Amino acid sequence: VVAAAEKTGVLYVGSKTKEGVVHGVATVAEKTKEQVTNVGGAVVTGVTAVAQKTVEGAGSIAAATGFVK
Amino acid sequence: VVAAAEKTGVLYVGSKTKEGVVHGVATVAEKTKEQVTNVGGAVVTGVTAVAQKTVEGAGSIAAATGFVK
Amino acid sequence: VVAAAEKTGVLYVGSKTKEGVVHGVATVAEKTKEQVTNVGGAVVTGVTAVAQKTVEGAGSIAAATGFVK
Amino acid sequence: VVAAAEKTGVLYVGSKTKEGVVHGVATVAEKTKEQVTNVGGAVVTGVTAVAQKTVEGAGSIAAATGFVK
Amino acid sequence: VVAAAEKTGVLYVGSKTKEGVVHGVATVAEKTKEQVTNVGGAVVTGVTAVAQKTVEGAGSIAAATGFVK
Amino acid sequence: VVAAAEKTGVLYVGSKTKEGVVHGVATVAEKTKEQVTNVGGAVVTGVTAVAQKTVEGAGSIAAATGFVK
Amino acid sequence: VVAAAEKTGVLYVGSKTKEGVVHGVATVAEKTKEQVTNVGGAVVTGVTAVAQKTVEGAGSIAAATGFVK
Amino acid sequence: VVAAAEKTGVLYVGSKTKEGVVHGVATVAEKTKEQVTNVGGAVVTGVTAVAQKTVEGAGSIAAATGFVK
Amino acid sequence: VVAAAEKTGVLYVGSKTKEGVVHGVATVAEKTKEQVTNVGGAVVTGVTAVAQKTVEGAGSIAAATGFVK
Amino acid sequence: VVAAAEKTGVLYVGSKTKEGVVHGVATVAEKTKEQVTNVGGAVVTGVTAVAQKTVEGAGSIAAATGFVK
Amino acid sequence: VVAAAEKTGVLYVGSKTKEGVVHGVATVAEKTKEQVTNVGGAVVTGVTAVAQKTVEGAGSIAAATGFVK
Amino acid sequence: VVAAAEKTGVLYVGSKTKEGVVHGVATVAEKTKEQVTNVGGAVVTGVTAVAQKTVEGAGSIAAATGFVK
Ligand SMILES: Cc1ccc(OCC(=O)Nc2cc(-c3ccc(F)cc3)no2)cc1C
Ligand SMILES: Cc1ccc(OCC(=O)Nc2cc(-c3ccc(F)cc3)no2)cc1C
Ligand SMILES: Cc1ccc(OCC(=O)Nc2cc(-c3ccc(F)cc3)no2)cc1C
Ligand SMILES: Cc1ccc(OCC(=O)Nc2cc(-c3ccc(F)cc3)no2)cc1C
Ligand SMILES: Cc1ccc(OCC(=O)Nc2cc(-c3ccc(F)cc3)no2)cc1C
Ligand SMILES: Cc1ccc(OCC(=O)Nc2cc(-c3ccc(F)cc3)no2)cc1C
Ligand SMILES: Cc1ccc(OCC(=O)Nc2cc(-c3ccc(F)cc3)no2)cc1C
Ligand SMILES: Cc1ccc(OCC(=O)Nc2cc(-c3ccc(F)cc3)no2)cc1C
Ligand SMILES: Cc1ccc(OCC(=O)Nc2cc(-c3ccc(F)cc3)no2)cc1C
Ligand SMILES: Cc1ccc(OCC(=O)Nc2cc(-c3ccc(F)cc3)no2)cc1C
Ligand SMILES: Cc1ccc(OCC(=O)Nc2cc(-c3ccc(F)cc3)no2)cc1C
Ligand SMILES: Cc1ccc(OCC(=O)Nc2cc(-c3ccc(F)cc3)no2)cc1C
Repeated sequence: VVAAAEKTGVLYVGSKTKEGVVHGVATVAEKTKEQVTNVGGAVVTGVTAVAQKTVEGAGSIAAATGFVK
Repeated sequence: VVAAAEKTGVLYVGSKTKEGVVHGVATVAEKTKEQVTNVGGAVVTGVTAVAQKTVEGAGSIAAATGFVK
Repeated sequence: VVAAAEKTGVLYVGSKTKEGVVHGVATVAEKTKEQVTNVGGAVVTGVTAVAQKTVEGAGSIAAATGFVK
Repeated sequence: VVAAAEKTGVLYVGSKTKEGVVHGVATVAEKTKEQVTNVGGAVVTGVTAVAQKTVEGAGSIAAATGFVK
Repeated sequence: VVAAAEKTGVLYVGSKTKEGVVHGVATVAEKTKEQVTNVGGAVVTGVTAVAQKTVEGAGSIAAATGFVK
Repeated sequence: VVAAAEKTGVLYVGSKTKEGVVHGVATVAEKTKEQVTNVGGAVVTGVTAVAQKTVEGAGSIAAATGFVK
Repeated sequence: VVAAAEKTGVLYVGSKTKEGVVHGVATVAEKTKEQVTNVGGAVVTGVTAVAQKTVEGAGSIAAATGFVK
Repeated sequence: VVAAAEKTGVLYVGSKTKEGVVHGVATVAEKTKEQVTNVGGAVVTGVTAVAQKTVEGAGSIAAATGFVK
Repeated sequence: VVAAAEKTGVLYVGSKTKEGVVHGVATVAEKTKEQVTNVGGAVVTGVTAVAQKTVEGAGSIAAATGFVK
Repeated sequence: VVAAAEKTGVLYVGSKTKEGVVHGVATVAEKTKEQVTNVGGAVVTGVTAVAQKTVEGAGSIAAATGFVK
Repeated sequence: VVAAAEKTGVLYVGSKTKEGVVHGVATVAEKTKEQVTNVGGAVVTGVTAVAQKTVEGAGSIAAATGFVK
Repeated sequence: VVAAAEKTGVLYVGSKTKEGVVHGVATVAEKTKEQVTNVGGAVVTGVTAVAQKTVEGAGSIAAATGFVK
């Protein structure tokens, strides 16, 4: 991601890059009711506006896994 | 992703790139009712506006897995 | 991510980069009711506006895992 | 991430970079009711506006894990 | 992250970098009610506007872990 | 993170860097009620505007761990 | 609009009424361009989510009238 | 709008009424461009989430009127 | 708007009323550009989340009127 | 707006009333640009979260009027 | 607005009333640019979170009027 | 606005009233730029969190008026 310019008037040079970006989010909630009952497991809920960038690794978002033996 | 320009008037050079981007989201909820009952498992719910970029890895979003033996 | 310019008028050179960024978020909640009952497990909820960048590692967001033996 | 310029008029050279950044967040809550009952487990809730950058390590945000034997 | 300039008019050279930064956050709460009952476990809640940068280590934010044997 | 300049008019050279910074936070609370009852465990709550940078070590923010045997 | 109940089990009596109410509206706009040129007249535009109740009077919403002589 | 109850079990009596109410509105705008040129007239624009109740009077919302002679 | 109750178990009596109320509004704007040029007239713009109740009078919201002679 | 109760168990009597009330509003703005040029007129803009109750009078919100002769 | 109660158990009697009230408002602004040029007129802008109650009088909020002769 | 109670257990009698009240406001601003140029007129800007109650009089908030002859 480089940007070079030479001159020998308006000159514009740009190089933009986005990875894993969340923006411009508007949320309205009213009288939302939730009830979770877990017995020896895994429950994931209520995930909003989450951004993640992972390099040379495993990336999990809102991941629920049962018991491992 | 490069951008070069030479001059010897308006000159514009650009190079944009997006990967895993969420934007411009509007959500309205009213009187939403939920009920989760889990016994030794995995439950995933309520995932909204999630962006992820993964390199050299396994990326999981809202992934639920049972017990592993 | 470099930016070079030479001159021998307005000259602009830029190089922007974003990874794992959340912005421009507006949230309104009213009378939200929640109830969590966990017995020997894992529960994750209420995750909002979370950004993470991980290099040479495993990145987990809102990840719930059962008991490991 | 470098920035070089030579001159021999307005000249601008820039090189910006963001990783794991949260900004521009407005949150309003009214009469929110919560109730958590945990017996030998792990519960995570109420995570908002969290940014993290990890190098050569495992980064977890709002991660709940059951008992490990 | 370097910045060099040579001259032989306005000349600007900059090199900015951000990692794990939270800013521009406004939060309003009214009559929020919470109740936590824990018996031999781990509960995490009420995390807001948290930034962390970790090098050569494992970084955990709002992480709850059960008993380890 | 260096910054060099040579001259032989306004010349500006800068090199800024931020890691783990929280700023521009405004919080208003009214009649918030909390109640925590813990019996041999760990409870973490009410964490706001926390920044940490760790080098060659494990950094935990708002981390609750059960009893270790 | 009355509600009466007598008792000598769950008993519910209600009487709800709505007049001129707008709710549950989500709007997303992107790159909208407008241009208005008025010379001695009246122009009305961009009216959204407007509610009005008028008693013993004339109610006008987004009403444009030319010059009156 | 009255509510009466007599007792000699759960008993509920209610009487709700709404007039001119706007709620549950989420709006997202991006790069909206506007341009207004008025010469001796009236221009109205950008009206959103407006509620009004008028008794014994004339109620106007986003009303533009030309010159009156 | 009255509420009476007599007793000789849970008894609830209520009487609620709303007039001209705006609530639960979330707005996100990004790079909005505006330009107004007025010469001897009236321009109204950028009206959001406005509530008004008027008794025995004329109520105007975002009303633009030309010159009156 | 009265509330009476007699007793000879939980008894609740209430009488609530709202007129011209704005609440639960979250607004986020980024890089908004405005430009107003007025020559002998009236310009109104940038009105947000305004509530007014008027009795025996004329109530105007964000009202622009030209010159009166 | 009265409240009476007689007794001869929990008894609750209340009578609440609101007129012209603004609350629960969170606003975030970033890099907003404005420019006003007025020549013998009236300009009003930047009005936020304003409440007014007027009895036996004319109440104006963010009202701009041209020259009166 | 009266409150009476007689007794011959918890008894509660209340009578609350609000007029022109602003509360629970959180505002964050960053790099806001303004520029006002006025020549024989009136400019009003930057009004926030203003409450006023007027009896037997005309109440104006953020009102700009041109020259009066
Ligand atoms: C998340 C994100 C991604 C990409 C972004 O990039 C948008 C952008 O660069 N917009 C632009 C350019 C100009 C302009 C004005 C005058 C000129 F002479 C030349 C250019 N004005 O706005 C931004 C964000 C915030
Ligand atoms: C996420 C994302 C992706 C791509 C984006 O790119 C849009 C863009 O660049 N739009 C533009 C260009 C001009 C312009 C017009 C005439 C000129 F002379 C100079 C500039 N105005 O707006 C943005 C985002 C935010
Ligand atoms: C998160 C993020 C990503 C990208 C961003 O980049 C946007 C940007 O650079 N916008 C711009 C350029 C000009 C301009 C116009 C004419 C000139 F002559 C000189 C400069 N005005 O605004 C910002 C953010 C905050
Ligand atoms: C988090 C974050 C990311 C990126 C950011 O970058 C935005 C930026 O640099 N905006 C800009 C440029 C100019 C300008 C004016 C006159 C000139 F001649 C040349 C440039 N004005 O605003 C900021 C933040 C806060
Ligand atoms: C967190 C963060 C990240 C990046 C930031 O960078 C923004 C910035 O540099 N903005 C700018 C440039 C000028 C300017 C215009 C014309 C000139 F001739 C000289 C300077 N004015 O504002 C800031 C923060 C606070
Ligand atoms: C704008 C508007 C109009 C009408 C509305 O009225 C809906 C409503 O009253 N829903 C309801 C009743 C019950 C219930 C639960 C248990 C019981 F024993 C008896 C009743 N639960 O939700 C609301 C709005 C917000
Ligand atoms: C997600 C995404 C993908 C692609 C996008 O690209 C759209 C775009 O670039 N639109 C444009 C160009 C111009 C223009 C004006 C004057 C000129 F002289 C030359 C060009 N105006 O708007 C944006 C997004 C946000
Ligand atoms: C604007 C507006 C209009 C009408 C509204 O009325 C809704 C309402 O009253 N809902 C309700 C009733 C019960 C309940 C259930 C069982 C019981 F035993 C006792 C009470 N739970 O929620 C609200 C608004 C905010
Ligand atoms: C703007 C506005 C309008 C109307 C509103 O009215 C809603 C309301 O009253 N909800 C309710 C009732 C009960 C309940 C619980 C236990 C019981 F035994 C009996 C009743 N819980 O919530 C509120 C607002 C904020
Ligand atoms: C603006 C506004 C309007 C109306 C409002 O009224 C809401 C309300 O009264 N809610 C409620 C009742 C109970 C309750 C439940 C069981 C009991 F036994 C006793 C009381 N809990 O919450 C509030 C506002 C802030
Ligand atoms: C602006 C505004 C308007 C109205 C408001 O009124 C709300 C209210 O009164 N809420 C309530 C009642 C009880 C309760 C608890 C135990 C009991 F036995 C009986 C009642 N707890 O909270 C407040 C504001 C701040
Ligand atoms: C601005 C404003 C308006 C109205 C307000 O009124 C709220 C209120 O009165 N709340 C309440 C009642 C009880 C309670 C519960 C059980 C008991 F036995 C005795 C008292 N706890 O909180 C406040 C403000 C600050």
